[PDB]
Amino acid sequence: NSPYFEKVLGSLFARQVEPAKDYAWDMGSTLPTPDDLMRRFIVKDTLITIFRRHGAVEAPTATLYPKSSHYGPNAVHLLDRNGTVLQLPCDLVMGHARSLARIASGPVPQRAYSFGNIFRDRQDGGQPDVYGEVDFDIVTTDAMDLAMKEAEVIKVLDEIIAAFPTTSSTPMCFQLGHSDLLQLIFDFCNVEHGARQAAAEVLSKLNIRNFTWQKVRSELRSPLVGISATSVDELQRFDWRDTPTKAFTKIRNLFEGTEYYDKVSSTLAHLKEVYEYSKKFKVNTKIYIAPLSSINEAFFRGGILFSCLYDRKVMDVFAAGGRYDSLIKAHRPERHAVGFSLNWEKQLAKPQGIFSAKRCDVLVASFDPSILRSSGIELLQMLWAHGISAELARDARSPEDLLTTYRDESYSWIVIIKQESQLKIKTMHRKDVPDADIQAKDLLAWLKAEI
Amino acid sequence: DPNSPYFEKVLGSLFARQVEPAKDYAWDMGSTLPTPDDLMRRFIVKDTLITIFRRHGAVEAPTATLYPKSSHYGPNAVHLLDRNGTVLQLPCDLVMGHARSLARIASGPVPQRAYSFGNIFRDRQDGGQPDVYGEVDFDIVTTDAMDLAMKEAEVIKVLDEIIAAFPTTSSTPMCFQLGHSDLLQLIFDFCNVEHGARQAAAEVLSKLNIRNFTWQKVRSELRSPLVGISATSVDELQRFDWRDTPTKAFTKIRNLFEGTEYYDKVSSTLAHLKEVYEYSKKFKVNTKIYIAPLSSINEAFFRGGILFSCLYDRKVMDVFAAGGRYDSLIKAHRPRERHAVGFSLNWEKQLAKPQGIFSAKRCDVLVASFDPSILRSSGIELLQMLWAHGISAELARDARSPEDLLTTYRDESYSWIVIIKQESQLKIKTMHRKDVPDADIQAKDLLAWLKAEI
Repeated sequence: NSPYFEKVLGSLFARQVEPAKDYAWDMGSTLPTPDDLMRRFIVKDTLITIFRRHGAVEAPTATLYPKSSHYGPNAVHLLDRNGTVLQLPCDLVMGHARSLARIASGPVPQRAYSFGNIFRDRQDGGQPDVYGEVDFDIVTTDAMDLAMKEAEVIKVLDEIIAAFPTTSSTPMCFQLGHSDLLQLIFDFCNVEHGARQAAAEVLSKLNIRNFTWQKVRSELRSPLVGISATSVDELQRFDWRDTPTKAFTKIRNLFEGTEYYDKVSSTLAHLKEVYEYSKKFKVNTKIYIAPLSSINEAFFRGGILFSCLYDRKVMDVFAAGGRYDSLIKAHRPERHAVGFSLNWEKQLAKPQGIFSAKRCDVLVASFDPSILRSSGIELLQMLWAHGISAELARDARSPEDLLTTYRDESYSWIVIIKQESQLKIKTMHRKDVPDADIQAKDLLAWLKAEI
Repeated sequence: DPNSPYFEKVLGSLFARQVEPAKDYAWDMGSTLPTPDDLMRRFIVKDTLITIFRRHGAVEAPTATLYPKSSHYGPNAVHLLDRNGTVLQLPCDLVMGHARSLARIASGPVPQRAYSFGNIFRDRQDGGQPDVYGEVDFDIVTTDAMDLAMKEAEVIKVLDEIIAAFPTTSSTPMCFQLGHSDLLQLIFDFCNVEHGARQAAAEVLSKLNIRNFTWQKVRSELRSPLVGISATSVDELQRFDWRDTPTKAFTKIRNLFEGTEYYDKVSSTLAHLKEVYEYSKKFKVNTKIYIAPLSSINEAFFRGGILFSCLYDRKVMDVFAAGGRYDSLIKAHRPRERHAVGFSLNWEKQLAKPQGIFSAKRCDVLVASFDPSILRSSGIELLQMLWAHGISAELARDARSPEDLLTTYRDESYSWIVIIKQESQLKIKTMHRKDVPDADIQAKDLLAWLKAEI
C-alpha cells in the first residue's frame, strides 16, 4: 500500500469499459422460460410451507464479503475502492457463519431458511454462472441437545422428500458420518495432515455417479493427494455403509485395541442419539452410517456430516449439510449451528400434482375490441378484488383464433364477453365440461360452484 | 494511456495480496441483524405483496447481481473491479439490470407480467460494507406496442391494490402524480432550458414539494452555476409548478402552450395521459390521480414515456413508489422489440418497519413439559404429529414450573402452549385470547381440539 498502489487504483476505477468486454459480459445469455418461473414459484412456495411449519422465518444472505482462503479459482473475486479483495458466495454457509461470528450480540432466530445465489467464475469475459441455493439452519447459544437439532434438520429434508413428485416415489437415503470419525479414521490409517483436505475432497465423490473405490484410490495415490498404498488400503476397510446398530458394531471392531477407541465411541454415541431422535421425529427415508462421509468436511470440523441421496443403482447427491460450529469459530476475531444446502431449482424445479397449479386461472376475452376494453376491464378488476387470478386477452376474431393464440397457456376457465352482459365460459382444466352462458352477475357464484 | 502496463501490474498484484486484517474487521464491525420480530414482519409483508401480484398472473423473475457500471449514477454507486479490470456495479435500482437484460439476452420468451425482489446498494467511505436496502419491482413487458396506456394503468392499479392491503397506507391519504417525459422536454423547449442542463434540471425537479423542498429551494439549485439555468427560464418553469385533476390539468396545459409551436406537439402526449386516466377508472383505482407536469423522477430512464409517483398526500409529502415506461432504457442498451413499464418500491422501509395481517404468529403451538425426559420423547412425537397436519409448532426448553416456562418465553407470542404431563394427558393454555381457561384433554384429541378452536 504505497502511494504507487493507491493512485493506480483510483485510476483503474475511472477507466472506460472496453466495448468488447461490455459485449462479452452477457453475449448469448438467456432467461429461464415462463413455465420455468412458474415451476420455480411452486417449488419455492412448497418449500416455504414446510419450513414455516417449524416456526422458521427467512433470514437475509450477505451479497459479498472479504475473500476466503478456502476457495480455489472458481470463486468470483472482486476489488473494491480500498483495494480489499472480496468474493461473491460459493455457498450460503460461509456468509452465514461469518454473520454469526461478527454481528454484534443480539437475538438471532433459532430456525431460519434463506434463498441466495452462488457463483462460479468464468474465464472468457462472460458474467459468472449463477445458481440458486436454499439453506435451512438451526442456530443455538448453548451445547444443549446438539443431536436433537441435527435430527430436526434431517426431518426437514425428509419432509421435502415427501412433498415433491421427483423424490417421493424414488428410492432415497441418508448417509450419516462425522468429522471426528473421519479424522480418527485418518489417524488410524496414518494419512499425513497436509494430505487430509484433498483426501476428504476425493472421498466426497465415493459411489457418486460411478466414482467407485477404484477411482478414489487412483486419485488418492496420484500427485493430487500423495497418500501411500498402505494408507489407501487401510481407508478401504471403511468403504461401506450400513444401518446404524450394525454400523456402530462394525466400526467399534475396526478400532478395537487402538488409542482411538474411546474417542470413536463418544462419536458413535452422538450419531446414535441423532438416530434415536430421527425415529421420534418419524423420519421415513432410510438412514445409513457411512464412516467416510466427507462432503465439505472442512466446514464441519468437529461436527456431524450428512448427505441425502438418490438411492438408485448409480447414486446422486440431492442435498448435504452438517454442524458448522467450527466455521463460526474460525471467523471469530458461543453460538452453534447445523443446516443443509440444496440446489432446489435443479433438483426440484427442472422437470394432479403440485405442478397442476395455474399461472392464471381466468383469461378474460371478447371478440368486440370495445367490449374487451370496457366490460373486460370491469370483470377483470372484479375478479382481482375477490382473490381470483385473471388476465385480459388480446384482440381476437373468433374462439377458434383465441384458442390458437393462447396455445401455450393453461387456464382454469376462459370467459368470453358479448353483448347484453352475457358471458360464455369454456372450462379448460377439464375436458368433459361443455360451454355455458351465464349472466355476468352470476360469475362469482358460478366459479365457487366449480371448486 | 489505458494501454498502460501499470494497469495489469497493479491488478495482478492487488488480487494477490491477502486481506489487511483491520480491513476485514471493518467490513462488518457492529453490523446488526434484524430482530426475529422484524423478520416475521418482513415475511408477512412479502407474502401479502406476492398475493397481490399472483392475482394478475405475474411470476417472479430473477435479477442481475452485478454488471458493467452505468454512467447514469453518482458516487453513491458501489463500484467493483473484476480480474480483467472491468468496472462493475452493484445495483442502485432494479430497472437498470432489467433493461440491460431485455436488450442483451435476445433469446426468446419473457413473462408478460413479472415481479422481482432484489437488493440495492449505497456505497460508504469508511471501509464498511455498503448499505443494502430491499426493493420490489412490478413490470409489464411486451413485444408489441399494443394497448400501451392500458398496461400503464395496470401498474398503477397494482400500486393501488398495495395501498389498500397495508395498514401503513390503507387509512392515510395517498395520491398518484402522473407526468410524461415528452411533456417535460416540451416544457424545457418552451422555457428555453439548454439541452446540456436538462438532465440536472430534472434531477432537481424530482425533489419538488417532497420533504419540504419547496420551489424557492428548487430555484436556488437551478440558478446555482453547477446547473446554470437563467433566471428568465426558471420563472417560466415556475408557470408549471402545479398539480390538478386530469381534465382541468389538460386544460391548463393547452392554455399555457396556446399559440406556440408546442400547442400541437403536446397534444398527442396529453391524449396518451388521458387514456391512462380513463383505464384507471375502469380498473377502479381509488387513490386520487393528479397530473403534475414537472414529474421527473428518473426521467433519464423514461425518455419518450410516462412517469408517475405515488405519494403520501399529507401536508409535507414523501415518495411511496415511482416508475415509468422505460422502452428507451432498453433501446439505450441495444449493442451498436421490447416495451416495458413498471414501478419500484422500497418495501421494507415503507411497509415492514412498524387482527390485521401482522397478527399471524411465527409459531402457533409451543410444546413443553416439566419432565425433561417427557419433553424429549412424547414431546418430539406430538411435534411431528402437528407438522404432519400443517400446524406450526416448536419444542420448548426445559422448565421446572409453568411460572418458569411462561416467563422464559416472555418475549415470544404463541397462539397455544401445550404442557405434556404423565400418561397421554395435555394441559393447554390458550394464548391468543385472555378469556379462555386452561383445559386438560387427551393427547389423542389434540387435533380435533385445535380444529374446533378456529
